[PDB]
Amino acid sequence: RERMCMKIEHDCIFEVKHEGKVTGYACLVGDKVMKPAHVPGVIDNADLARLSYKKSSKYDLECAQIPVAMKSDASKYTHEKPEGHYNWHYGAVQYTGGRFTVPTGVGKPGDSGRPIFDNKGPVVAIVLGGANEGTRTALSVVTWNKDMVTKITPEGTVEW
Amino acid sequence: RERMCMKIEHDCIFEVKHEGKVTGYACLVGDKVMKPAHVPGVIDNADLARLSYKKSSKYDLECAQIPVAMKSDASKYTHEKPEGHYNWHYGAVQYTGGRFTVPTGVGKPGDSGRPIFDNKGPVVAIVLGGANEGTRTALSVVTWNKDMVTKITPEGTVEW
Amino acid sequence: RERMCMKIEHDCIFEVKHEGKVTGYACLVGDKVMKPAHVPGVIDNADLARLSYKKSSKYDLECAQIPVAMKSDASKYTHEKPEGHYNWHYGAVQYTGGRFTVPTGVGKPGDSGRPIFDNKGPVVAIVLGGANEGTRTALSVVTWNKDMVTKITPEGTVEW
Repeated sequence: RERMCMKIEHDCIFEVKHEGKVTGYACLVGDKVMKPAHVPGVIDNADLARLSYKKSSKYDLECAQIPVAMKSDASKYTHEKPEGHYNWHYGAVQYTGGRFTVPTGVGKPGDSGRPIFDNKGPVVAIVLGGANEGTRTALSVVTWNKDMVTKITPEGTVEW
Repeated sequence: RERMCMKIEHDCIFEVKHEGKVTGYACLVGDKVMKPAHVPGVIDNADLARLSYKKSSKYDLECAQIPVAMKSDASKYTHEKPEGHYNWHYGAVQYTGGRFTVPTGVGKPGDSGRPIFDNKGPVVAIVLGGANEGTRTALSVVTWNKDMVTKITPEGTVEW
Repeated sequence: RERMCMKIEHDCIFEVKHEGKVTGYACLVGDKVMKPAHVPGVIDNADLARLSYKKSSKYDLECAQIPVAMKSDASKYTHEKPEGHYNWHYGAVQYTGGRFTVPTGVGKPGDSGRPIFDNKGPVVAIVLGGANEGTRTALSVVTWNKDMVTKITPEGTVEW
């Protein structure tokens, strides 16, 4: 379950810096580069911080377009999502009923920006923060239609 | 052929930066530090960018004088040059008739600033850009007399 | 490397005294006796301090002519100097490019007047003081043409 995943984040993860102290993460998906605008900071690369950004606080997301040099270094993606096992940086996640789950407390504050996958390779979606549960946690993810983006935010959460 | 060369560039090569993106290279020869002024940028060191520079666009070169701290870290050099085999960062180069040669396409744009040697150790000269040939390439080098510097530029070249 | 050198300075070295305290050295070369006039003092011999002296502070040197008694006790000398290994009182010195070198700090203040040799026997030249380097030191020597004497003094030195 880890033998397919591990190569990907080495290709596709930058993170953010503010005052020489990492806090968030950043991804590069498809054609547009991604940042969850909740955390303050600057990306840890020389040039592409010089870029245009389009912000709406209604979703708390942020994109820009990748310049043509490292454009061929992003993952694949789709919208087809039957229920079943899926995977991430700290194990395997289950999903059904419009509800994502993983057991208790294996995520921390200071950890936004973690993409989540399938088995057969494309990237799926992207996490925000957590919510108390008793046993198996609630998530906070933004995702896609065939055509549109959408937030879902269940009750009783904390914004990481 | 590489067992004598490899230690040298680790001692004697800095390169240039502009917007956190390397493009050229820089050498330190004898008493005066060298830069081919074709490429824009700043050297990748703290202090010696604070230096005086003397520019003539007639040659497209640039020098300054090395401050006394790391003055004993430059190579040796001479002007005596019979025809025969010589060497560089990507192999062995042949020279005769005032004409330098190496086979096809093993050099790229974004590669100015590569010094070239002899067998017995001193540095010889310094490259600028390329020219199409069919099989074995033409070069673009500036070099030395007993007393003077000189450019040679054969027909049908591209300034790297 | 020391098996040829050692007999020579016993034949050819007097030193200077001032207030019963040695500070410099003195040589006897060819036809004219030599003293670097930087240091004050008197030579440590009875008679030849009674001699004529010709001084120019432009070079900071001093000569006189040897009286005929111990005239046959001076070394040999020449001006032919290809680059290569040479030798002195504290080891072996390297020379090229008009630049003499030896590694760090094996010379002190209070040490002017040390002649330097070849392999095959004649004396070559004569030292003045030092200069900081990082690793392998800079020298301060006066030397000869076919016909003329000449000083060379690189930047950032201290007169021993």
